[PDB]
Amino acid sequence: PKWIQLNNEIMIQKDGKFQFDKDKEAVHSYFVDYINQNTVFFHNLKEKLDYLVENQYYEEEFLSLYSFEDIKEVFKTAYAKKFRFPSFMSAFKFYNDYALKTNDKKKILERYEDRISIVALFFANGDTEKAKEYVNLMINQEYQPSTPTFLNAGRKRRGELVSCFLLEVNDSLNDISRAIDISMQLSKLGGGVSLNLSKLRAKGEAIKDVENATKGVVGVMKLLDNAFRYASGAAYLNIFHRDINDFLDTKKISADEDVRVKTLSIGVVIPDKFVELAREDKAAYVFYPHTIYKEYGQHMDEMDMNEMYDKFVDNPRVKKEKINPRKLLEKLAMLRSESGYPYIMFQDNVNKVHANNHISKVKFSNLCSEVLQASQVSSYTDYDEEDEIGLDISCNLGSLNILNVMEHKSIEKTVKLATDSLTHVSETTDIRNAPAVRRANKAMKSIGLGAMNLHGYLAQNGIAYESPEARDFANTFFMMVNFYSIQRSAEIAKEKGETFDQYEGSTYATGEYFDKYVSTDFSPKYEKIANLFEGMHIPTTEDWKKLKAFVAEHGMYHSYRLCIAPTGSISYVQSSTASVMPIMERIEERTYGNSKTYYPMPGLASNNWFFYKEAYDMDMFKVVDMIATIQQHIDQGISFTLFLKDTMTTRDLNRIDLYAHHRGIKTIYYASCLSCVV
Amino acid sequence: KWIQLNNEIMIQKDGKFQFDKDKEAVHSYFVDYINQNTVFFHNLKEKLDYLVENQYYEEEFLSLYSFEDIKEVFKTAYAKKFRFPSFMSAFKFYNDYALKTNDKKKILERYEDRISIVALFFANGDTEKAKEYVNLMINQEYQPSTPTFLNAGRKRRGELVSCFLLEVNDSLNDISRAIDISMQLSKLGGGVSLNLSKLRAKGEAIKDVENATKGVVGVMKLLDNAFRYADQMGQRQGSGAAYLNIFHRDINDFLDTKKISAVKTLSIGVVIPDKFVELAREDKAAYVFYPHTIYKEYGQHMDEMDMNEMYDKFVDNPRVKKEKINPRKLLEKLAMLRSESGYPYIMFQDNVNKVHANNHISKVKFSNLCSEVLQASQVSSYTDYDEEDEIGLDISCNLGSLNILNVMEHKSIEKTVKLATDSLTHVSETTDIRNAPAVRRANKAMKSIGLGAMNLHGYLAQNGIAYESPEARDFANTFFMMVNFYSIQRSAEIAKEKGETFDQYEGSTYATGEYFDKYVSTDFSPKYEKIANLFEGMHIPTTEDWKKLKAFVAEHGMYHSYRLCIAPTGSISYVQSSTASVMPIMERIEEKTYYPMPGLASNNWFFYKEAYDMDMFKVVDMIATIQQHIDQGISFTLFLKDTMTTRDLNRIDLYAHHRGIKTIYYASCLSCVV
Ligand SMILES: Cc1cn([C@H]2C[C@H](O)[C@@H](COP(=O)(O)OP(=O)(O)OP(=O)(O)O)O2)c(=O)[nH]c1=O
Ligand SMILES: Cc1cn([C@H]2C[C@H](O)[C@@H](COP(=O)(O)OP(=O)(O)OP(=O)(O)O)O2)c(=O)[nH]c1=O
Ligand SMILES: Nc1ncnc2c1ncn2[C@@H]1O[C@H](COP(=O)(O)OP(=O)(O)O)[C@@H](O)[C@H]1O
Ligand SMILES: Nc1ncnc2c1ncn2[C@@H]1O[C@H](COP(=O)(O)OP(=O)(O)O)[C@@H](O)[C@H]1O
Ligand SMILES: [Mg+2]
Ligand SMILES: [Mg+2]
Repeated sequence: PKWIQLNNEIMIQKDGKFQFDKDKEAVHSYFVDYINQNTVFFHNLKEKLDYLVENQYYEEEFLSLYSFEDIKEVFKTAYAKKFRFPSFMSAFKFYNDYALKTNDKKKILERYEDRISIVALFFANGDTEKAKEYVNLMINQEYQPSTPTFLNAGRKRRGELVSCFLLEVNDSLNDISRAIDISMQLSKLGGGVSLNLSKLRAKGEAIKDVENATKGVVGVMKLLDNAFRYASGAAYLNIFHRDINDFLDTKKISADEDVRVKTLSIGVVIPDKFVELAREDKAAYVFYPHTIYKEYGQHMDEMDMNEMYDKFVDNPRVKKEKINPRKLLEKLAMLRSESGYPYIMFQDNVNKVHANNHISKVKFSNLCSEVLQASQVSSYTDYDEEDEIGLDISCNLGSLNILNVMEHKSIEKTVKLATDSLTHVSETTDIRNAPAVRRANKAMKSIGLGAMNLHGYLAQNGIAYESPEARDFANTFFMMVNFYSIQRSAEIAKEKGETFDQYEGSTYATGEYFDKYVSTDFSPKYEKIANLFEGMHIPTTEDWKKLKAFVAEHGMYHSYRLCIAPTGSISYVQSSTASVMPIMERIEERTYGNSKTYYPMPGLASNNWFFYKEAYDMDMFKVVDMIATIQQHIDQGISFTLFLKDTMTTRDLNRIDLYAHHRGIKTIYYASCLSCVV
Repeated sequence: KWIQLNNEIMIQKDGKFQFDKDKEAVHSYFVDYINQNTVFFHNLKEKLDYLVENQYYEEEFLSLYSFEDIKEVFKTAYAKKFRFPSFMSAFKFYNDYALKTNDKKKILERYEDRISIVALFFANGDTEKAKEYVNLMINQEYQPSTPTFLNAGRKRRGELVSCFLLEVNDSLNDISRAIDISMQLSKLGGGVSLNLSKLRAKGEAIKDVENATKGVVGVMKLLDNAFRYADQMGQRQGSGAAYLNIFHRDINDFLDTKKISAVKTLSIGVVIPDKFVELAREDKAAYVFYPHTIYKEYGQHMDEMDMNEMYDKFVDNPRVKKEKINPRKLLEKLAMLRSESGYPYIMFQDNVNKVHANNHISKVKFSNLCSEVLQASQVSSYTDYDEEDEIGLDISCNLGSLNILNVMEHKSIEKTVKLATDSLTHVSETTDIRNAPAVRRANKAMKSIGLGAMNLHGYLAQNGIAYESPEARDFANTFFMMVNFYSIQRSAEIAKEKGETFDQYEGSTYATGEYFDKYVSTDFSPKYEKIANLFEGMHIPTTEDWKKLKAFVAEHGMYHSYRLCIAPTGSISYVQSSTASVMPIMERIEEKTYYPMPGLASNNWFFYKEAYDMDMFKVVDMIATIQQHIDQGISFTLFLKDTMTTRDLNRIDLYAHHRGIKTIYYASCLSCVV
């Protein structure tokens, strides 16, 4: 092939440097000589849209809200910008993973600008003017909806626009069977399911009269394992659950094969009491949760372990087991070193700053440890009896492109317009066969707006990832994202005239959420960073006082608004570095069918090679500082992968773990998440 | 000590075994042990109050009787000084049935106590019927099934039925529900058999996407883990079964999950209609079908259509997808797999439905864990969460067996079957199982019971009759004809007493009269004079009697959709001092504890011929002769010698099929035995 030959000329050194400028000709040799030759061209858009509608690719019910004169302008608004892919891989990933091919998969029916216009039309819901705003937002590459939303919007044979779910499992056979079903019902829809197993009683607990008969959390994982294989799942366990060790032992590569679940990623929920016990090397006790329920009438998973730990240890009716917390903490380091996960969640770093503890304290997370929301377990009763439908969690995700948002000075416009997009995706998803998910989506209206291209933007403006100026930039940037996200949530609250259920008891309504912003200023401390926000207003401490009073009068429409998820193949389309993380490689080498493909990180030039420092060469404690400073202005979580070298002892890894907990990190794991990325 | 007396049976003296030494061993078991470990009470009231106050017995059923009556019923049980004739007969009762204390260190319940509580539970307040129930069980004329006999009248009660049959529809919603129902029933200690014949095969379409289904095998693996999770909370009872019609495309992959060199704890059954046998006999190629392509074409499930009428049409319809296989190879494959695993249970579907009375409800499509219950069923449709489901008809097995020997000793064929039918009817009306809607609906609508029999070989050998003789079949033909006669009569008597009939009875062959064509034209009085003399003092119904019963049923209807089925007899066969079910005995003495067959002496040693020495073709003749008068099925285990080729095994299958055998397999079923 020809376009491959031009891309590989990057590695052919000329004058002592790589031929980065050879990728522009490789992507040019890709649009010519292939994809332009394989687009079944139409004479007019009307001929184009009618074929796509008559032959049943696009849904008809949403084009029916627009007059055709408007649809042509929206499509004209997309091509109006002469958009050119800067890299070969950036166009390769779109026209192979996103563009709509024909049913016989031999012709390209959709190009960029087509996907964007259809998506924009779907978002606007009939508003021709907003559909053009959505086009410009995505064609300037300021905002990028998640893969399930970007790919499946407006199509027939629709995959759900949500592809990430969190379930609560109650402690009964009835609830386990339902959780098995809901997992398959959601898995077939292309979504990832993460289940909290901490309310299930441990191995060797009682079943009514018989005293030693429960198979524990492990047995339910084997049921869930087969269920996901039939139709990527995850299971979180609180670290004080007795089965925590057997929970971790199903993921050793050397597992007994008869107990090894193979399609379940695992997560571990750790409250502060465990960190304190590990720090002082004294013996710790894990508990049989049903003895807690039998005694206190409440789920151990719903009580404050920081207040109840000593009481459980001293209650003789509570059954306990002695463990070594340092050995268990080192063990979490090895399994993460061996599988990337268990995803670690510092439970009290989430709820210290949680706005909706009146609904519930956050108890677990999703497949990549970014979604952190309240939840209430259901109780699916017998057949003839009514069930109690609680609140599960749905992940409506999307990320801004930090680079292009700064180039266009559109922090307010992009965040507020993206919020409308996520709110529309939430109101259009109506999932059946998963009742607690469905009830929670209409009641909580939670969205997850993220960001990407932090490292690419910093390296393209002469700023190092580990530098104090970088942290100073992120501190101001995400403070503005949080500002306008809250502002848009309150603006939507008055337009619609309602708030998310039980908002009256949130810290948004009581004002506690704004204590930090009305007392502390977040304008950049370095003048070099201040010059980056030229031409756009930095909200002052007086602005936050005004927003707090405005929210106090009209309320919030969303219970949760921001979360920073990983960016899968779409990061290539956006010509962006992955998520808010540092880059792993300056140039990537991938083997796609008898051909070597090279993709230098976006914007990588010979004059910024120093600034594209690879993550494995970085100080992970300084990386923790960066993620902690961003988490200050993210109400949910941030997917954080530690990039570790092989030559690190178990004391070095726990020192990084303990440090992250100290700085207030909510979630962490090392470096399956396909359904739950942007 | 009592073991030393029992083992003295095998110390041969005078050239023979010491069979009368078991009489002394059982005496040495009641003294020096169980009397030393039986909680003595001063009065019956002190006993009954302790058992009720300390929450062993339920109070709500003893509250229907005045204590003067309860004392009389208990007095009626001890009135017959009942003694176990063998050591094992009492050993199995006081270890598997008698109610021990909560700490398992003392025996709170003896025989006559268990019999009376069960009898009191059955009669539901009728003191006089409670005495009839006592006499019936203390004479050992009838024996309720293990789940009914063990758990009756207790607190923290286990279900009186422990055997279920499920239909599975072809959707994810229905598979999830079937997974749940299997676990919901297994935790209750029951065995559940699921019909998988409506599930689409591997490589069929899921809506738009082509070649995307995992087939029945993937559903078997989900059910497999489901039974392993819910094992009755530590009772080692992960007993499930899965049936597949042989014309299902996945039939080969279905059988391959049970090869030792491969899912475990899932028994399999194969439903074979006449068309498949015909194709194999004439060495013609056979076609298996993708069931969903049949559904898309004809709107009906392939499992609900007549393959003998539709086969050629299926083969010719180009919109129906088929696959060619060798039926001769598949029969040999069924022969070896049965020889190595006991199952696949084989069901000759057309031998079941030829004589089925309720084909208007459905043709029988599968069976239970041991191939005895054969009843109509209708698939449910478990829809989405916010939509209402459609509840079809599953199957429940309320089992019980009469003791053929003692029924002949008491000349009580009519009294026992009618009274046992009353007991099984009460079990059906007191079982209200939640988490299994179609099971619950069908039990109230169909009211199907399964009365069996045991001690057929033990009775024949104690009257100088060989199992393989024509006189044995002549006895079996006449005896079970009477069971079927008085069972139908009692079923019609209850229909008139209660004034109602089982749902859609009006369209059964009982109502149209076709059911009685054989009995009103052909006589079933014994042909051999030796056999006729055994029924002295008892009336053998003539063709004129059947005419009267047929007209009586036509006016009052039938209360039970199904009445008779001969299930295996588990550990309770020891308590009844009886040979297992209607099968021949496998060994004269079992092995350390030794148990000689009931009544086995040196003067009838010839008649206690061991089953592996018998001609299985003659055994088929015996089972075919009984099946004439059983409306459901008979659990039939072939007893095969090692020196039998896979071609020898197929000859037995085809013969049994020709002779009208309904179900067959080689030689677990614990939840579905009596
Ligand atoms: C969802 C799913 C179904 N199946 C099987 C199980 C059922 O036997 C069969 C029917 O599934 P259904 O749940 O009925 O699927 P559907 O109703 O969306 O589509 P259709 O119009 O074809 O009915 O497909 C799988 O094998 N894997 C799967 O992931
Ligand atoms: C039925 C059953 C349950 N379990 C486990 C799953 C659940 O986590 C736990 C609770 O089962 P449950 O369905 O709640 O049992 P129960 O309600 O009859 O009794 P209890 O009053 O104790 O709730 O037991 C098994 O491990 N094996 C089994 O067979
Ligand atoms: N970098 C690019 N990104 C996207 N499409 C491109 C690119 N370069 C060329 N094309 C495709 O080729 C067409 C124009 O071809 P070409 O002569 O290479 O470029 P231009 O006319 O912009 O100078 C565009 O309309 C588009 O379909
Ligand atoms: N074979 C047996 N079957 C049943 N009960 C027996 C048997 N042997 C002994 N018993 C029990 O042990 C008690 C003691 O028996 P024993 O005194 O020898 O005979 P009996 O009471 O008939 O004169 C009996 O009353 C009975 O409760
Ligand atoms: Mg419970
Ligand atoms: Mg369907």
